[PDB]
Amino acid sequence: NVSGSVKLWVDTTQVPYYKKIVANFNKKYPDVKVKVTQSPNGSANAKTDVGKDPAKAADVFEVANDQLGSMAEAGYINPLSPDATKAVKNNNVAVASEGVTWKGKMFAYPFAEQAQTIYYNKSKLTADDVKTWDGLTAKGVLATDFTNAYNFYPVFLSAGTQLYGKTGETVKGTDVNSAKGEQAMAWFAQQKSNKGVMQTSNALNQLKSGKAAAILDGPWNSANIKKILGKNFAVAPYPTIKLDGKDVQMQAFLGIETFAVNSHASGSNQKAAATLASFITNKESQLIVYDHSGQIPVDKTAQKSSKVASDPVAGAVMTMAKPGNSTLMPKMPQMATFWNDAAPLINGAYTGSIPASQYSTKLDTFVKNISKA
Repeated sequence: NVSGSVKLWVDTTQVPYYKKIVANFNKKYPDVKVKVTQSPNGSANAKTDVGKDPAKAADVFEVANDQLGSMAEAGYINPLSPDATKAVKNNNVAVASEGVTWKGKMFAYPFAEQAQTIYYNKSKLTADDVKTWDGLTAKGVLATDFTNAYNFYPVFLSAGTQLYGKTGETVKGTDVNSAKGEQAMAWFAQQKSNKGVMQTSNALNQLKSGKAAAILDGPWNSANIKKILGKNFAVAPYPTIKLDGKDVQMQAFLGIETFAVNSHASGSNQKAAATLASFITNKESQLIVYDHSGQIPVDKTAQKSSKVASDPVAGAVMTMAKPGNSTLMPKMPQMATFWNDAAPLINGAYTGSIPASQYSTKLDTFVKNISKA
């Protein structure tokens, strides 16, 4: 029987109901003593939080899929056993299992998925309005931010190019320095004169003021947007956009929320740690997490619950999560330079400081920058 003393880092709004999840856990594993604490700087800084001093970090910690490569290559996490891989794969959607996989091996236990969508004031735009970018912008104003590469780099993916290859693990596999790359660049550029697109550093403000009919955002802000828009609150997946003369799904990044085991934590509690991670991301837990936080489960049989299949937000996110509609954010370390260089590239296209004659040159430099050995 599994026993031990384990420390669990979860985020904010979540430590209370994980104790409820732990309360369910400690039924079959009563001898495993859990201390549910807040991760110091959130799950978004997990690699850093665990990194600062691995020995004193929690045994199980919340972390996003875009950090698993860094943390694995730093030696903070051991790969999952074949058996543990079999279970994760058995129970969750494919893109979640692919999400936790780095160099062919799993490094975490997934439980939720996220992806940005459209939120719109439906007294200003109809459901049919928001199916195409151009149709939408012709009727209502969409407030967004072109200095945000999290917002707009996936347009390159919509154009048919790839980020570090199809798997996202190919160092010089980014192929955006081509004619399809320039297409997306020309798309950014046309948005400037689009009288239905407002550049703003706070899109929520323009939705709050009513100067915008729609915004792009992920499910972490849905409740926040509901209170703002009230009766006129509506949500839908990204629209199609026009590239290469044809209409294609506008993509967003896909994120998988997970729990990983600290390989630098106390040895005798490592078996208990795996047990806690495995459990707190199971089918029942995911709906408890959903009940409280609204987060969208990756469990196949949990996504089918009427509670999840009534949620407009869950619907749009799960639709975005389908292949072709989103791409998992790469784990490559070179993403650090990407985040520095993607926004200047995208916004230079939009504002026009990068001219059309220099798209092919500036895309060459970008690929060169982010593909360094």
